[PDB]
Amino acid sequence: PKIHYRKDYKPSGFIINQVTLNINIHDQETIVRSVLDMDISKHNVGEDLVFDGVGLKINEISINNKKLVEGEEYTYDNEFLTIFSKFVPKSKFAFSSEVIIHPETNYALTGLYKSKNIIVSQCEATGFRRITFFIDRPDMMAKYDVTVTADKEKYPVLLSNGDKVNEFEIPGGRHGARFNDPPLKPCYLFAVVAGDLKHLSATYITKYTKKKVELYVFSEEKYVSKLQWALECLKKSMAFDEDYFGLEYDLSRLNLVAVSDFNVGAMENKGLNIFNANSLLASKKNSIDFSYARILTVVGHEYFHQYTGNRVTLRDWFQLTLKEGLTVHRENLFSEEMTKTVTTRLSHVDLLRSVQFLEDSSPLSHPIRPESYVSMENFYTTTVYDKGSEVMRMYLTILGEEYYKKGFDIYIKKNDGNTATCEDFNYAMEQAYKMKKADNSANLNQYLLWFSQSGTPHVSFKYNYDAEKKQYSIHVNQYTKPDENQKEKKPLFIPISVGLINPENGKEMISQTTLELTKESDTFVFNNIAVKPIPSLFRGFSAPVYIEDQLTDEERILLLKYDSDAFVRYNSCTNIYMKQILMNYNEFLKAKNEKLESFQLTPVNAQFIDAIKYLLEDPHADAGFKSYIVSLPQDRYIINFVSNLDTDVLADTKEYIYKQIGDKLNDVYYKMFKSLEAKADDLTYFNDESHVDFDQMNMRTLRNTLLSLLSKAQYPNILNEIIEHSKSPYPSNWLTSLSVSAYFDKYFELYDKTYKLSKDDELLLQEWLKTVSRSDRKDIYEILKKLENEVLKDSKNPNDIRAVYLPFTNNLRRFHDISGKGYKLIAEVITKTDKFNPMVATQLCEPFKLWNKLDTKRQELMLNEMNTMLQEPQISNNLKEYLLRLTNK
Ligand SMILES: CC(C)(C)C(=O)N[C@@H](C(=O)NO)c1ccc(-c2cc(F)c(F)c(F)c2)cc1
Ligand SMILES: [Mg+2]
Ligand SMILES: [Zn+2]
Repeated sequence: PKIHYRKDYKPSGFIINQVTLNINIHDQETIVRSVLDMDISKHNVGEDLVFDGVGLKINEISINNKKLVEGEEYTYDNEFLTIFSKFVPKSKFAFSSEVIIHPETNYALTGLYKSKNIIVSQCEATGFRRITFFIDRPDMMAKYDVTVTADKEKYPVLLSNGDKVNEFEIPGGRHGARFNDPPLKPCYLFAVVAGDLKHLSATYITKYTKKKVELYVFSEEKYVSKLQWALECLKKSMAFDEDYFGLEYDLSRLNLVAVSDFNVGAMENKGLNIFNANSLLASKKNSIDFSYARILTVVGHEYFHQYTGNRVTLRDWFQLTLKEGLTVHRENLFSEEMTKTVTTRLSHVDLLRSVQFLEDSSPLSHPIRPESYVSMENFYTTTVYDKGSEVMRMYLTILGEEYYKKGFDIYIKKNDGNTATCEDFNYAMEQAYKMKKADNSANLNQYLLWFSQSGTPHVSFKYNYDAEKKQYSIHVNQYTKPDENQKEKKPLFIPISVGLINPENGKEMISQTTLELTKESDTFVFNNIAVKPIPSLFRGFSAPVYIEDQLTDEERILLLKYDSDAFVRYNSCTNIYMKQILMNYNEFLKAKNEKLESFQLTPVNAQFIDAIKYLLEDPHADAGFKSYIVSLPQDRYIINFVSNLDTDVLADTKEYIYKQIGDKLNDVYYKMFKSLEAKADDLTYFNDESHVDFDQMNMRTLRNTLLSLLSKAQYPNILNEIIEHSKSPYPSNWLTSLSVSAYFDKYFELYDKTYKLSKDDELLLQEWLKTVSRSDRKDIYEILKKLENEVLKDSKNPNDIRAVYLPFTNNLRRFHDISGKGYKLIAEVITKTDKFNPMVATQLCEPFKLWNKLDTKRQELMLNEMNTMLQEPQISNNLKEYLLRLTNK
């Protein structure tokens, strides 16, 4: 198994200047003819000409129109085509080939494949070589001239990159289209689509040069009514890159296409963005609320790639975070501007500190720019993407908006049309840094450690206040735990956005201030501080770190009530919860270990419960923020703080804490649940797909969160509310009615009701599956078996498989059943899936990522299932590599 090392990058000895493709689609085969106009580079040392080509059936290959003979002049081993140097020309030459591929049986959804009745490609990262021979790496930039032919009745819509320059009829009911794309691109941005597509379209006029851009959004005919929000999001995206970054679109046309079968969310193929249907299609009748932010972010994300990925592209795959981290950052700026709700930023922090922190403390831990890889399909991680985004966002925190924009524009102007590396970006940011600090001596060399060093830093604090001197000190320390990537961790450049709150009146005591911590520790002193403050630390979550604020719960409560920063308020609440959770966990653990007949639990802080009531009852407070404060921290966030975590003991801890708070606040919950109804469920704009109200959706989030808390608690007659809720027109509401009914004898009645509502929309049925999957049911194993037999069957649709199984894996009490049966079940599904889609099989491994964090029995149970998977004769390269790394082999 070949391991690629970042330090080993060398340019190719060859050049590919022009690609000319003919893709002839038939029912039982697709014939691909390719002419590559090639040259010898300055790096050439007379080596063999080696192409990537995977699973290709050779009809013929030729050099300069002379047929090549297998054995004597070339060998093919189903992975590499080797042409021995003596037969390779020494100047400009043409290589051509004709191969047969089979998209119809291509269930791995990489290269060219059939999704329902759409033919579609996915070439990132190294899928182009599954379509035809190539030197399949992003620094091999070429021009593309692509002709697609197909049966006209089945595939009336033909798309590829660039301009459609010809359309023509073909004998036998076929029909062709030629696309010429003169600008250079890497092959992973190639795409082709064929199908009976229906569309919505609009014309966009760019801000500055007033270019007319045609916008098309496509789906299968059945779901053409679900395309409108995507189109609006695209317009929004274009406007944002114009307004914030001063960047306009450069092509005449942009196509977005939804397909039912897709490994991930979407792909940024130049002029032809291809989407998982669940990340493009929605309507208010047939989608839950979450779809609207999802489509906004994914449409935005692929649009922002047009600059950060497509126009400035990657030298090599080790630079992945340079396009992914930066594009997620651009997408997050966009989404925060469009939603105007503080929960948007909170939700990204929530995701980072739960999923990515777990990854960063697991045996899979890697820096955002790794030093090596075996499987590229395993490289697309929350670390590379979301920690990557936070590292890109820190530049903005450090520079401030004006100098950030200057630096970003330096980066684009300098590297537009070329490949780039993480260093090129840091260099651009550094120029701005020099300007901001006003001396050419300032530099960001230390900042590069954010790209190379793995692990989450820990930042802790001590405070001192001299009342007579009016002098306040914040002493700060940073620490990263050694891991397999660095024995010795170095101090990072950590920007700490801070405020100082006067606890007597809640006012700000200093102006906007960002502490630049560049050492292992430092002491920051503030003069003319009139009274002892409460520090508001890492406002906006200003660095991706473990914050150890060393504040009392009294101080945290004061911040939660009166601080100006949504993240610090939410974090203060989070920290109060975590202290409570750790304390009760240990009390429950000791009672278990010592087999106590009786014991005491520390109650939840009453002043904390009082503050929650206060915020909940404040008519001016944010609905989304409210739903965060009544929710305990995610299980995967909690596990970062506990060794040998016993999941049962944690389930008992959560239970006690929720019951403590509900025993005091349920009447408040109920009252709010009722009074929120009118605005939350307002139907005024239900038939206007262009009208999306994120505040109103947050109000429904709060109601559905409250209803969940009231149902678990068996609040008097809450079942009445549940039943009425099931009649709501909003799927967020009537699907919530299914999951909260788990605690009642009406569960299977709502099961059937909601199934009948969901079954005729592919995506809605997937949301139904998720709802069932995450239901808090004692008979959840029997229910999963029912889904398998009645609904899922032998679907190879990744959306179906992920919907049935992943939410169940977050069932703390049941997935982690001490028999190991949940581990057994998921491993069976992974092995089954790995036979046809190794990438999705590896995604289904996610629950095992925390295996060495659990109590020793469950470690052993998980490890056994992983070793059983590893011993499957037919295990994919993807899955083997992943489990080998995960189990420290
Ligand atoms: C949901 C997110 C936004 C994280 C997503 O869909 N990411 C894709 C992306 O960044 N789009 O711009 C994405 C796209 C392709 C791949 C990808 C990588 C491979 F190696 C494959 F084989 C493949 F099929 C897809 C992974 C993630
Ligand atoms: Mg289907
Ligand atoms: Zn991306």
